[PDB]
Formats: sequence, structure tokens, C-alpha cells
Amino acid sequence: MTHYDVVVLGAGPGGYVAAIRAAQLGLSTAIVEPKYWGGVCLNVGCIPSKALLRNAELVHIFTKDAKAFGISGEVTFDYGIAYDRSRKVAEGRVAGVHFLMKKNKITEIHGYGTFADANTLLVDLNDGGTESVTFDNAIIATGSSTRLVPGTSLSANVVTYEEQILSRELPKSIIIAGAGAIGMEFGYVLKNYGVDVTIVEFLPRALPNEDADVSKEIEKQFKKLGVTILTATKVESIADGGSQVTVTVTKDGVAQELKAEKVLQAIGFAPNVEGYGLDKAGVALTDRKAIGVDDYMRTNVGHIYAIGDVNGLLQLAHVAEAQGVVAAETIAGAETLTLGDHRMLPRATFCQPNVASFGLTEQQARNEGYDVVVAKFPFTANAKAHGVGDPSGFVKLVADAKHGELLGGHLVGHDVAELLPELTLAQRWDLTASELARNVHTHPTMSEALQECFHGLVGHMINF
Amino acid sequence: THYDVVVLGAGPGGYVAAIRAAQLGLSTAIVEPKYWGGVCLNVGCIPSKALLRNAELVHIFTKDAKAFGISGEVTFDYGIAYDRSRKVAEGRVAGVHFLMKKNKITEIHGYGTFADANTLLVDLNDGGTESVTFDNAIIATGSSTRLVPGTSLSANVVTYEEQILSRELPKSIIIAGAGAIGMEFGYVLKNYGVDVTIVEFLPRALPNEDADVSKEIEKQFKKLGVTILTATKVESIADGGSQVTVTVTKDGVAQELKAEKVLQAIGFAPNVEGYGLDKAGVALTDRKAIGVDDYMRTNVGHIYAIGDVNGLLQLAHVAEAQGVVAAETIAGAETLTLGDHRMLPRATFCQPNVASFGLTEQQARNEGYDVVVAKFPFTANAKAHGVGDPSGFVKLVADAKHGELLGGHLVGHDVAELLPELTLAQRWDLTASELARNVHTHPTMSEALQECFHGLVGHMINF
Ligand SMILES: Cc1cc2nc3c(=O)[nH]c(=O)nc-3n(C[C@H](O)[C@H](O)[C@H](O)COP(=O)(O)OP(=O)(O)OC[C@H]3O[C@@H](n4cnc5c(N)ncnc54)[C@H](O)[C@@H]3O)c2cc1C
Ligand SMILES: Cc1cc2nc3c(=O)[nH]c(=O)nc-3n(C[C@H](O)[C@H](O)[C@H](O)COP(=O)(O)OP(=O)(O)OC[C@H]3O[C@@H](n4cnc5c(N)ncnc54)[C@H](O)[C@@H]3O)c2cc1C
Ligand SMILES: COc1ccc(C(=O)N2CCC3(CC2)C(=O)N(CC(=O)NCCc2ccc(Cl)cc2Cl)CN3c2ccccc2)c(OC)c1
Ligand SMILES: COc1ccc(C(=O)N2CCC3(CC2)C(=O)N(CC(=O)NCCc2ccc(Cl)cc2Cl)CN3c2ccccc2)c(OC)c1
Repeated sequence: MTHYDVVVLGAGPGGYVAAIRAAQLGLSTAIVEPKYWGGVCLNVGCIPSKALLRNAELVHIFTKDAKAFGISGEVTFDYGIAYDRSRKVAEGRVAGVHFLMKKNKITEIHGYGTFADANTLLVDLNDGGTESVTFDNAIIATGSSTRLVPGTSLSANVVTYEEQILSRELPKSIIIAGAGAIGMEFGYVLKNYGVDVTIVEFLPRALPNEDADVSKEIEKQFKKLGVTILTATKVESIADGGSQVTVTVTKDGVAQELKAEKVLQAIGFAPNVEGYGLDKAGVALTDRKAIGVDDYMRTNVGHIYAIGDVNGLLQLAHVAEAQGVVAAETIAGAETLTLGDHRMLPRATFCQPNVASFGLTEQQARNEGYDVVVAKFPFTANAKAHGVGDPSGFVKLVADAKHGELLGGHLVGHDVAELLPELTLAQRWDLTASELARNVHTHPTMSEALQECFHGLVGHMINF
Repeated sequence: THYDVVVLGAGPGGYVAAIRAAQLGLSTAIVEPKYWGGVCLNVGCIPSKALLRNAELVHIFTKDAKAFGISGEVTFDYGIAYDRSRKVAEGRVAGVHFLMKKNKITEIHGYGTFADANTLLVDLNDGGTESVTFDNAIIATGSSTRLVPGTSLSANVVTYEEQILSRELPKSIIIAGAGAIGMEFGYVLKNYGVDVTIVEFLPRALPNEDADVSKEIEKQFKKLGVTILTATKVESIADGGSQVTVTVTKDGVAQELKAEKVLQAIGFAPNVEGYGLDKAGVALTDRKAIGVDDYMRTNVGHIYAIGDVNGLLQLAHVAEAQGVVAAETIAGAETLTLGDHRMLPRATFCQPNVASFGLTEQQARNEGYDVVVAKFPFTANAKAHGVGDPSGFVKLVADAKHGELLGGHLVGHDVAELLPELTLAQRWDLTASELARNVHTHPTMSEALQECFHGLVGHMINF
């Protein structure tokens, strides 16, 4: 039985990064993955996803603003090509992971890991073999799986993001359950490629986790794009009759049946917690069936850590990575910085215009008891926005009055996902609106919209 | 007719300074005879970025139609691009007037000439002539095009003004000056099928940037089809009606260049003559730019100078910032000096963009710092690949003492938007170690910055 200082389960964004950090800190490392090196993100998530969003974005432009941009000529778009490009990008990143594992002398174990003890891991190698490994520390980065609508099930026409993302051919129509980022993005792409799209969301607003002002704007954008979004509507059942699928939904005691060629299941993702002997390791779960964890990613078992979607704190790639680093550094006894309140971490939805936020929404900060101060700046008043051809959206900043400290940021606009860094940095290192308003922003850029809010937070904006 | 503050010029610096002044309860009056919003909003910034956007789409299609599964025969009409640039421009200019009324700032439509240290003589556009006194004055007269020594303007030898206000495009053009402005025109024109040749006296293009950036940008422009001649000196320009002949010197040998039009954009001199700066007693510097202290305060106590006229960093956001400092200093409000202007951000908007701040690698080494460099290529960035352009890189320069930043230099798809975090950190003493802990959303270009931070602190992770 080979023995490693550290052993990681799962090669996703969190796993492969936690191994890299471990290796750097001089820790004998081995990573166990049976299928996805780079996990969901690099294989059938983040990576292929954002490549497709880019193709859809172009179709959107060369279709609605072609004339406004002085572009003429009848052009067509082949989704097949978009599909092929997303797979190549995926292949590239995946090949890059192995390079990193190699560069860092990280041992690769190709199979499925199952805890047989708090320090022993039995593996079912992909080539039929079997090998057990011991370890002083273990990092569980097993990820999550798509949660299905209760009672429903997968089939030829009822699928998860996986079967859909790996589909080179597009259906005529589709019904998406869940108005979260994942659901909205597939909607943006598909709709732009000519697919009939209807998105159902139990909650009252699309992207319910975002600030209220953001949900409204985005819903207005999608309705215009031609996508039908039904909020406060419950998906009762899903029936795949082959030639088509029938989904029944209810709202205010009144039911109606929706029908389409396919239906995508995307209401949530449950942490992968069963099937690999967590019980034999003694790792406890939370009431939401997620691996319980502390500020240093430690489970109820001192030497066993849990990172990534599997802990369900913030199911995003950058978070997984970050937690991976924290787990690694803590094991090696090196200097680290707990992520702290995960609500403060940044997040983005990549439909166009983007959605980027961090921290608390206006209403949450209100309920939390802060002396809420708000500054909203519309992009219709931003030079760069008008120059790019998309002056919609806005920048909404939430802060506390006492010292002008940032509580949260909520943005909707062209590629606004790249404007968050400044906000989170200031929030983390006690920089207030006063210090923020003194940062000169290049002209003309979307980032100037952040400068204005800083001013409208400290007092009154200048160009407004 | 007296005011607490009087602003000369209504460009980015003047009109923003007037707003701030007004906000501080100061009676304010601004004098402008032609361009409300100045160069920037009328014939600079605003229309320029609009045209650059159009040219980008032409590029995106031409260069990558196939790669994106976009097939078909499309054609682009510059005239329409032109039309939109004017509309976007007129929109902003109208915005200037709106803010002037909203802040009860008085508009004076004429040219201002100093008579005293507190008196301005105004030649009204209507033909009349009036006088105005003030306790404080802000000079935001901008700059003008500096012509190549011994040459002059003519039918086919123009400045950025004529060129940018031209709805029709030439078949060929020669550009004098490989600065951002010239490079941007080269980008636009080339994408629209114009033969483009850019002549630069200095050995590199974008000579003010970091050498690695100059090298990288020159490569992409050559791939675009733009001919750039560096270490080449423009000797003379002969407008012959049909074709313009530009005599140049490269490698101690004289050769001729020919095109229909020639754009003069090697530099811009601060507007300092013709309006009585001497009557007011304001002193100019060796380079003939109004001298100012860290508060935009000239040798004349109650007289300030902001924008291009002081030549510190000729950019609109710089112009706006100094105006705020001036207005606050005048009212005696809470203010913060801009500090070392070299530490201010700047971006060139060709595609890919160029974005930087602080010192170049060579400058930091020359300054005597304990240079530490971390460079990350976008070929390793998921977002860059998704975008369809993994070219470019992020190059950060820091001092090894505590890991304080000295400069940032990048080239990549819309990198101009990525500077905020860097200038903020350098401004409030946040070192590499602090910056290395800021989480960046995935997948974004900003992640490249994140890797560089780790590189400075020790080892990157995804490279
Ligand atoms: C369509 C889609 C788009 C997305 N877009 C984004 C985006 O733009 N940005 C973002 O930040 N996030 C995005 N996400 C979410 C992101 O993919 C996840 O947050 C991230 O993959 C979680 O990383 P992880 O390492 O925790 O787990 P995963 O990437 O899920 O990897 C876990 C790995 O563990 C392996 N494993 C499981 N059990 C075992 C075992 N017992 N033994 C060995 N190996 C095991 C699995 O095979 C799997 O490959 C997206 C998700 C989807 C579905
Ligand atoms: C083609 C081009 C593109 C550019 N693009 C950018 C860009 O993308 N980003 C950027 O940051 N910068 C850009 N610039 C530079 C930017 O335009 C200048 O830095 C900025 O305009 C300077 O502002 P200012 O207020 O100092 O002066 P200006 O905007 O030049 O305004 C000076 C004003 O003063 C008036 N004036 C002069 N003398 C008198 C007098 N005696 N009495 C009354 N009024 C007077 C003038 O009529 C004029 O309107 C660009 C420049 C050009 C030429
Ligand atoms: C483009 O990349 C993507 C892909 C997915 C999402 C998304 O919709 N998420 C992930 C983040 C989310 C909500 C769901 C989360 O998992 N968190 C916890 C959470 O919401 N709770 C889930 C935990 C849970 C609940 C019940 C049960 Cl039974 C189990 C579990 Cl584990 C916080 N959070 C979020 C918060 C604010 C704004 C935006 C997002 C996303 O959103 C921007 C971007
Ligand atoms: C897309 O927006 C634009 C439009 C113009 C420029 C540009 O070419 N500039 C302005 C900044 C500049 C160099 C010239 C400057 O004015 N500086 C001072 C300066 O050089 N002083 C010149 C003033 C002057 C000129 C002529 C005369 Cl006769 C006197 C004086 Cl005082 C430094 N500097 C700079 C540019 C890039 C990286 C680092 C620094 C630009 O550049 C990014 C972007």
C-alpha cells in the first residue's frame, strides 16, 4: 500500500488545485479521479459553456444590430461549429491539468476511490485493477450532481446539463426547469440559435439569488430576446412521450401543460456524498446532505477536509479552488486566510449582458440591520457602454453609512463580470467608499460606472 | 460680473472642475467658444471608441467568421459607422449642457483672454465683448497638434480632427506617430480596407509602453496588414494633390513614401499662447506647458491649470481628476493629491487593448528598485480562449522589499477594464501578498492578474 502525506479525491477545479498547492508546500500527493480530469468545470461545465456563450453572443449581434452597425449581407450560423470549438477548448484545459500534475510531481491514480478507514482508501482502477492507499490527510473534492425534480427522472428527452452541453445538434424547442445561472445561460445560447425556449422557476424571480433590481432587468432582457420565463410556477411532473415531452406546471391552483422536444433539469445540484464510504471514515453530513465543514475546510474528522461543490457553500469553480488552497495550506501548517463569509465571494452569470455581484443585496443588508446607503448608476450614462452598442444595465452598490464600507455590489451590463476585482479587494482590506472614490479609472471604460457609485456613495456623483 | 471661480475651456477637465466647484457652493462660470465637452467628447474619445468598436466587428467577422461557424457574404459601410459616432458624440455633448444647468453653472459662449490676475476679457461668439472678474481661475485650455518640424497642414495633410470628421475614407494613408492615437486610426482604417503605413521616429511603437508591449502590439498590427516603420524620421511632407509624398530617413538613407492622405499625430502641445497668460503672470515650463504643483496650482496662487495644458498626462480621466483636485483645493475641502502621475492608468483601444500604469520593467530597474516580475499569458486563461482570442499577456512589476507594485502592463481582449484593482492596490499600499488573496470570478480575464499576484508572492498555480 502506497502512502502519501496527502491524497485528494476528485480531479475537479478544487481537487487538482489543492493537490498543486500541497505539492508546492512539499507534500507527497496523489489525486484520485475515475472520469473527469478538470472535473465538471473543464469538461462539461465552465469551459465549454463560456465558449458557446461567446458564439451565441455573436449570433445575437450579427442579427439584431447588424444594420445599426452598418453590416449587410445574409449570413447563417452553424451551431455544429460552435459545438466543435467548445470541445476543443475543453480538451485544451484538460490536457493542461495533466501537465500541471506532472510539473508538480503529483501522483495520478485513475479510478474510483472509496474510504475503507479514516486513513485508508480503496481504489477501483479503471483498468480493472485494485489498489489501496494510506494517508495522513485527505481532501474530499467529490463535487455535486444535478438534482432532479422530485418524482421525475432522466430519459432520452429529459436531460441534465451534461447530455445537453455535449449535444452537437439542437432541438426545435425546450423547457428548462430552474432560472438559475446555469438555466439562464443555456436559454441565452439555445434561443439565439433559433430554439424555442421556456424557463420555469418555482421562486418569484429569475436568478433569485441576485438582488431584486438585477432579476427584473435580466427578465426584461430575456423577454425581449424572445425567451419565455414563468416565475412562481411549480413543475409538477415531467412526461417523456418520445416524440415530445409533456411537463405539467401549477401556479395559483391553475394548472397548464407545456410541451417541447426536450426538457433540461437544472433546479439545483446536490453534493456527491453517497457511494464511496464516507461513513467508514466517520465524516458527518449537514441536514442538507452536504459535507459539514469549518472555516479551514476541515470535516468532523481532523485530517479529512471537504472542498468544492461537495460542501455546498458556494458551488462555483473559483470558490472550489480557493477552498482547495485553504485546505492545503492548513494541512502544511503554512500561512493562510480563511475565506470568511462566503456571501462576500464574487459570482457571475455569463449571458450577455452579464450579471456580476458579490456580498449582500440591498434588502439583505436592510434585514441584517446595517445603515444601508445605496448608489445606482445606469450605463445609459456611460461613454464606453454607448460606444460598444449596449448602454443597458447598471451598477448598484450597497454600503454602510458609518464609514462607507462596502456590503455588496450588483451589476448588469456588457461583460461586467470583469469589474468585480476592485470591489472584493476593497471589501476584504477595509477600504471604504472614501478611498475607493480616489481611484482614477481609465476613460472610456465600463469601470467608470464604479467610480460614479463610489461618489454617489460618499456624497453626490459628478457626471450625474 | 464677478465669480468665485472661472473656468477656461469646457473639455473633460473644465466642465468637471466646474461641477465640483459648484457642488462646493462656489459661484462658477465656464467659458468655451467652440467645443463643449472639449476635444474628447466632440472629436476625440467618444466618437473614436465608437469607430473602434465598429472596426472590431469588421475584424471579428473577416478574421474569424469561419472559426465561429458564421458563413455568408457580408459588407461593411464605414459611412454608417461614421454616422453612429457622431450620434454618440452629440449625446455626450448634450449631457455636458445638462449638468451645467443642473449645477447652476454659468455658460459663457466666447473666447477668454486674461487682462489681469483676476480679470478675463471675453470675445463673445455673437460679436460682443465683455469683462469678468474672479477670485479663483482654472485653466483647462487643452492642447493642439504638434506638426512635424518644417511641415504644414493642407488639403491632404490633416490632423485627427479632419480625419475623424471625414465620412469618406481614402484608399491609402500614412500616419506620422506610432502613439496610441495614430495606432488607433491605423486599426480602424486598416479594418475598413485602407492601405495603412505608420511612421515612428523612435525604435518601438507605443514608445511610452513597456518594451514587451511594444513588441507584441507591433506583431499583431503586422498580421493585420499594417506596415509600421520604426526608428524612421519624417523629413518632409509634400502634398501633390493626387498623392502625398513623405520623404523619410531610415538607417541613414532617404526614401519616399506615397499615399492619398497623411495624418499628423506625433504629439500635442499645451495651448499656451494667444490668451494673455503673461497678463496674469502664469509661468510655463521648459517644455512650454503651464507649470503646476501637486494641486494644479500655478505660480499664481489663485490660478490653477488642469488637463492637457499642463502636459503631465494628456488623457481625459487625468483631466477630470485634476479638475476635482483644483476645485477642492480652491474651496479648501477634503482632497488627495493625484501623486506620481506615472502611476496613473492608460489604455490604447485597438483590439486587443493595451492597458498599463506605473513604471515599465526597465524604468523600475533604472529607478533602482529591487524589481520582481511576474508575466502570465492569456493562452493559459479559460476566458481568453472562450472569447476567441488567447493572445496577449499580463505583466506586473513590483519591488522585492514588501512586494509593493510599481507597474502593470498588459495587452489582450478588452484589458483596459482590468486596471482598477491594480491602481487601487498601489494607491493604498496593498502588496502582492494582500492582492494574492483576492478571489477572482471564473472564468474571467481578471484571473490572469490573480496568477501574476501569486507569481510575485512565490509560485503561480495554473502555470
Ligand atoms: C453547465 C455548467 C456551467 C458552469 N459554469 C460555471 C462557471 O462559469 N463558473 C464557475 O465558477 N462555476 C461554473 N459551474 C460550476 C463548476 O463547474 C463547479 O462549481 C466546479 O466544477 C466544482 O468543482 P469541484 O472540484 O468541487 O468538483 P467537480 O468539478 O464536480 O469534480 C469532482 C470530481 O470528483 C470525481 N469524483 C467523485 N467522487 C469520486 C470518488 N469517490 N473517487 C474519485 N473521484 C471522485 C468526479 O468524477 C468529478 O470529476 C458550472 C456548472 C455547470 C454544470
Ligand atoms: C483622436 C483622439 C482620441 C482620444 N481618445 C482618448 C481616449 O480614449 N481616452 C482618453 O483618456 N483621452 C483620449 N484623448 C485625449 C483627450 O481627448 C484629452 O486628454 C482631453 O480632451 C484633455 O482634456 P482638457 O479638458 O484638458 O482639454 P480639451 O478637451 O482639449 O478642451 C480644451 C477646451 O478649451 C477651449 N479653450 C482653449 N483656449 C481657450 C480660451 N482662451 N478661452 C476659452 N476656451 C478655450 C477649447 O475650445 C477646448 O474646447 C484623445 C485625443 C484625440 C485627439
Ligand atoms: C456561470 O456560473 C454559475 C453556475 C451556477 C450558479 C448558481 O446558480 N448557483 C451556484 C452559486 C449559489 C446558487 C446556485 C450556491 O451554490 N450557493 C449556496 C446556495 O444557494 N445554497 C445551496 C446549498 C444547498 C441547499 C439545499 C440542499 Cl437540500 C443542499 C445544498 Cl448543498 C450560493 N450561490 C449564490 C448566492 C448569491 C448570488 C448568486 C449565487 C451561478 O450563480 C451566480 C453561476
Ligand atoms: C486611447 O487614449 C489615448 C490617447 C492618447 C495617448 C497618448 O499617446 N498620450 C497621452 C499619455 C502620454 C503620452 C501621449 C502623456 O501625455 N504623458 C506625458 C508626456 O509624455 N508629456 C507630454 C506633454 C507635452 C507634449 C509636447 C510639448 Cl511641445 C510639450 C509637452 Cl509638456 C505620458 N503618457 C504615457 C502613455 C502611455 C504609457 C505611459 C505614459 C494614449 O496613451 C496611452 C491614450
